[PDB]
Amino acid sequence: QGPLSTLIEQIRFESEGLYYLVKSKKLPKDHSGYELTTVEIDLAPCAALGFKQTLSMGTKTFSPLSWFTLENGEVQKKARFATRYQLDDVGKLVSKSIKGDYIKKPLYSNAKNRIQAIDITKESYSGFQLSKVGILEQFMQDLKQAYGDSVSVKLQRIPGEKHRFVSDTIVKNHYVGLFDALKEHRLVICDLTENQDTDAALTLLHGIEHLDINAEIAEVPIRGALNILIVGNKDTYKSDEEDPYQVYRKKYQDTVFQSCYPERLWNRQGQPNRHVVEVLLKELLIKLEVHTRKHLIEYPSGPERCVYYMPQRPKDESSEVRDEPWPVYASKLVGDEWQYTQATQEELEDIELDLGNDKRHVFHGFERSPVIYWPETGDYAIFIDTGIQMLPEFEAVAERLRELKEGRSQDVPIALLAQFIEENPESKVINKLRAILSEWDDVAPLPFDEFSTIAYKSSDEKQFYDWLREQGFFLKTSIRGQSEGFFNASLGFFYNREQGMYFAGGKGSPQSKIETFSHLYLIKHSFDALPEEVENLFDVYHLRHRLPTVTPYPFKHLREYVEMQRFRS
DNA sequence: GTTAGACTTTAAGT
DNA sequence: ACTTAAAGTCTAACCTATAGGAT
DNA sequence: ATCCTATAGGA
Ligand SMILES: [Mg+2]
Repeated sequence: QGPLSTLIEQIRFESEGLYYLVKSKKLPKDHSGYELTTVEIDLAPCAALGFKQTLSMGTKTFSPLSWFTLENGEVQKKARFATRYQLDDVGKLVSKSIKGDYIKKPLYSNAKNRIQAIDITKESYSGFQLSKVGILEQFMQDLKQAYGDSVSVKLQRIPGEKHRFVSDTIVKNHYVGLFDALKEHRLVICDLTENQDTDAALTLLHGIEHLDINAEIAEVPIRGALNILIVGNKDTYKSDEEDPYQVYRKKYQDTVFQSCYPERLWNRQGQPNRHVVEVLLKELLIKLEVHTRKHLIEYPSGPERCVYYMPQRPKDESSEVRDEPWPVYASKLVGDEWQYTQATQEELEDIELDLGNDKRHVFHGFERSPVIYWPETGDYAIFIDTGIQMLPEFEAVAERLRELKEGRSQDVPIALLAQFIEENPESKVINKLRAILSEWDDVAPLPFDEFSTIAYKSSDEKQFYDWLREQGFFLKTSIRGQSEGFFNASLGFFYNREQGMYFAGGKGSPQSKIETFSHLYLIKHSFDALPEEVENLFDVYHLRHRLPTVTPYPFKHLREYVEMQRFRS
């Protein structure tokens, strides 16, 4: 049919939401109890697809409230009621207490513990069973063991037509072209913080230099050139006249600006973080494309006669649910350039009727969605995140992994290794077998760990592991194969122009440790036949960094236009 | 004010 | 007491070995 | 025969 998705075809802490204890951490000194990190499996309504049910996987930390207990024995007022859940011994079959001090809040104010989605790192079923896909696999198998096929949940696959994969070579070429485009423009870094003792400017310059891009450090920001400012945190300053950010950015209006904190330029291990450099550079490129109203790299072709509208949220107060008409900014492709203007009241009066039923994605609220419109016929196109998560085919991956664990449970006899050495004298795997047999002793068999010097890469190694498999010793196998395709719906650009629906994801090969699910996007329309060039609007690989994108390319350009207006009007 | 996208905790609406 | 949207946190943004097809 | 370029399994 196509890729898998959380949309539903047919319909353990024991409450609303099925918690699966994943991780436990011990508290610091002078405290008792364990912090819990948990995964929730729940069935929820859909906002974007006709109230058809959806699956939801979500981290729900549980902490002890003895952490919050004061020195005098009193307990802090932060949510001191109505939340009582605790664990017993095993991660399932637990209990609570209506006056229990073990709550759903984290250890701190708004700390967000997070859990991986898929883990097949050493293709270990134990590491797999501690990720969201693994928890969902456990959920399905527990439901199956509990009820037979009487109670079953069937994720609705997506009708798939145009599944445009992307390789690491294509994205690598896209970014070498991108940074080649940046080579034409002057780039400046300036550190403006108080008592510049952190030397973050040197680290950022050295990070840029390894992408072969020239940058020069100066004392103060320079007009005309692309600027990077290391300024302190936003809340460090109290007055907007003394904050270097936005005084240097309202002093100069027609100048491209990117700014950074010091702390962001280093990782946990102390080496430079080289991703920050790339994101800064490509974001400056996008802002420059916005600012000169052209394209510095070849974007695809947009649909003809289309217009892209996008609101912006004021810096004002309640109007309770932003009911007051926001400014709305429009973008059009005209010849060799783009036009960005503000949408007048007459245009939006026409639009709110021509868009009609689907007006309320552009108006009435926060997060007002950009929408394409067509002057010629009043047909339009809306791109909305549906809340649907799309999953790699978990049941097959777990079916493979359980058999891998069963195979590695046995120890290979010396007799089989001797037979394999005798019967295949020209294979390259023999030398490692002879060495590991000489290191071993002829009485006891070899466990799997001493095979760790032998990998499932070469063709003779593949033959060796298949030959071990025919004897019942299923040591290693193939899981992330493109030809066999279990880890799709997490890879590459997808497209269904009959229904506009799409998603993005990883590039090239799946990773053993992937921790986010892609989201399916819906293009609501009044069309009978959607324009073909809606394919082209987001076959671009640098909005999301080094990845396929879920939002059309003119929308980000319009948004970086809008954000550039805070210091002009 | 690394960013987009996904994601989780908190706060406002009911 | 429950709901849902708004506010805010946070992690990846791969890497290298092997076979195969082309020249 | 040899060098590049997909395939995907380890760090
Ligand atoms: Mg920004």
